[PDB]
Amino acid sequence: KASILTALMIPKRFRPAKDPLDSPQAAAQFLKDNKYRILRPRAIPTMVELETDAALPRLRQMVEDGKLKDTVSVPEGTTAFYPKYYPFHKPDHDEVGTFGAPDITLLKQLTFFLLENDFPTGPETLRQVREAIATLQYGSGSYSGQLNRLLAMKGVATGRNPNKTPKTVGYTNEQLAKLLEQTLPINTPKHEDPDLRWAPSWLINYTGDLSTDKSYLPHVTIKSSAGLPYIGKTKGDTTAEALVLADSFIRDLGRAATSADPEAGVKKTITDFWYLSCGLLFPKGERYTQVDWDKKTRNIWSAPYPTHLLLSMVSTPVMNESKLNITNTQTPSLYGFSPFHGGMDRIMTIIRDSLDNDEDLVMIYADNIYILQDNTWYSIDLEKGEANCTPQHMQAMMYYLLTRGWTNEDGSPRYNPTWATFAMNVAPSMVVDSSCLLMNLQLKTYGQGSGNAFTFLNNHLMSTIVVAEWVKAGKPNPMTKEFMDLEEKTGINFKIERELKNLRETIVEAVETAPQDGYLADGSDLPPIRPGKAVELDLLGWSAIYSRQMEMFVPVLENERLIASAAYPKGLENKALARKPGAEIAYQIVRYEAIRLVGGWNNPLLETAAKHMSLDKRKRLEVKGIDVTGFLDDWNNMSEFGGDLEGITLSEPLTNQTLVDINTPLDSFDPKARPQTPRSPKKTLDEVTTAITSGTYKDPKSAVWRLLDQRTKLRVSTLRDQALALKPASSSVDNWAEATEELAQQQQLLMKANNLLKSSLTETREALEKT
Ligand SMILES: [Cl-]
Ligand SMILES: [K+]
Repeated sequence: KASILTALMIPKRFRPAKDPLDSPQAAAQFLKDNKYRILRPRAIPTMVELETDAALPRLRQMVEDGKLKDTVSVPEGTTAFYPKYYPFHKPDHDEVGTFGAPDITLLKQLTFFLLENDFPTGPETLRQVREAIATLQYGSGSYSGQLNRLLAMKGVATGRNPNKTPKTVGYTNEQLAKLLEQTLPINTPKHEDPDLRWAPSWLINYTGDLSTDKSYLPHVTIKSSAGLPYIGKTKGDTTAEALVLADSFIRDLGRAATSADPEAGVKKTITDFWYLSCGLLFPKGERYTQVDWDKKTRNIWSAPYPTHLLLSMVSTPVMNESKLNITNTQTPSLYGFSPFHGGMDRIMTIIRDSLDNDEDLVMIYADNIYILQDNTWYSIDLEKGEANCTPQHMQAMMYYLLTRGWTNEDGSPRYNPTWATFAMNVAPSMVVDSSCLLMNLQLKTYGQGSGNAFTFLNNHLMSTIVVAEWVKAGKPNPMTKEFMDLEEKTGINFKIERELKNLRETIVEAVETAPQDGYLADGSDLPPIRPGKAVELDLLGWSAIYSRQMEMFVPVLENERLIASAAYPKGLENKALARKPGAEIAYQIVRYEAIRLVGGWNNPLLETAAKHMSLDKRKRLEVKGIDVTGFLDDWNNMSEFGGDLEGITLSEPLTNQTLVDINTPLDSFDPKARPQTPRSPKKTLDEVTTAITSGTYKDPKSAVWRLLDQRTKLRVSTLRDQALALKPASSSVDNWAEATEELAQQQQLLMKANNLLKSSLTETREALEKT
């Protein structure tokens, strides 16, 4: 019985608080009070329409064939205005909808299944999912979170442990390159890949003939932001404009560098294209802690499309040929590592051999360091990695790429003076210690912009410096003050994230507790009643579980990440796909299959609930006669785990065979059969460090490499003379090696003059910030 009034008419959803910093006035005051640098704002000319065939002559046929728009929009207007970037933050105080909704259906299903099943780990799984729903929130944070994040970046860069250039730490570019030959082994780009000698649009071959139509340019995310000067546009809306701007910037830089006044010309080009150094401060979508919603929002420094393209032309041809890591090469690098297809078992074999031989082990992946020492596994992360970066760290990376990557077999460069100018003299100051845009505020970026094309490379170099210093200090244990003292030594902040004790015993336990029943145990299509002990390496987010069926370790997503993903799944995040009938149900199937595939299969309660949900959806589709195989075959793009599990289809329900197939290695593994690094093959990181400590590798032997190192010390007014010193090697003239030797000697001699010594990175930053 209820009243007529009533008759007439699970954790609660998180509602973010009102954000007091959501206005330019309040945000600017907050930053001023916290002494965060706000730049004097710079203006961008309005857009002018130009004919595509005049601006991009190489693409005339594409315009004629109606495959490319006949006009391009470029910032050449008579009036210039200050740009404004207002990102959405969801959920927010006024809007708590489907975006960032926790999976309450899964929570109810986990509860129903726990009541029917006696899984000993079942109560803890339910408790963890409920706790993650109650304490976390998937979304794009807040203006307060973004602003507080900027303060933390400034604190890392300039606070307790101010940043140090590699030169202050005690490394020359050549010494760093010797370390990188070991920690980031690289191959040269393919001989058929064009050298760094051209305007980007010249790398497009279009005639209409499908058999030959090719682009030698890097691939791009079409739906991603164009960045400045095209706020609100995607890369798909602005590819022609990006080519025009990237061609103009490289062309103007090249002409200015060899002009009668290189300093005036180079500075003018940099000032005219200032916006190529300013990133849109995009709030990153993550599973944030509800109580810290306004205290921290991670940012993506959204690089201008032309800058992204020019930087990617230097890095991607090298990196595409350099998927060299500890599982296939004798290197600490984890670059290109996959724990699938036997990857985790190769890691476990290396770990087990190190433990058996009483050897220390180090692994590096960007801002992640892994140390095995004293029967303990340590996970060390750089503290807000990007904030530690100086333009000189990126310049050392450019030096490494141009000396070890962009080089011919005879030692001649695979670049001309224009590209050496962009790469060495300008590019590091475009994305490191430059600026970002939030609302109408042009803010200083402390360190490198997170998400720029060189993020991974720059972070990897910083971890390389920390590791080289660790080796130099006699490998102090990560839990000691001697290890923590490497922060001040390097100017790089870091923290011990994980300490996995009794490693040897943990591995024995993981093998012994491996279940006899279920997936990868006896190979049935059921989870184990009692999962075995995981080796919680958190190796790029992965733990290791022993398989009795396959007689190997296999990866499972680290528990906390698995629970967070189950509690707050990412939605479809594609309005076009979402409007197609069956895309939502297909995405729901994908979400439940992917959570099982990454590790849910080994969590009995989670596997039971997720299997039931995906089977129920498939059954409904079958009865209804609705075919979604198209979406299920091309599932990768609709899943946060899509990049992790390539080459598999979700059109058939997950079985033991799916788990066998994803873990199947192409080849057997022998760690002793791994090739040595392409450069200094016989040398180890320890031998290189010993050589450096003694004063070796200060200068490269190659005159071409000496010119490139001198390029990092000489002021911009010397660019025309530096171009003349490089022209013989760059043109591969007869006797270029002897000619380069004489020119590098003449240049080293003239460098005695201190008035010629100024970082072009400082000159670039000064020209970018000019008002
Ligand atoms: Cl940031
Ligand atoms: K620092």
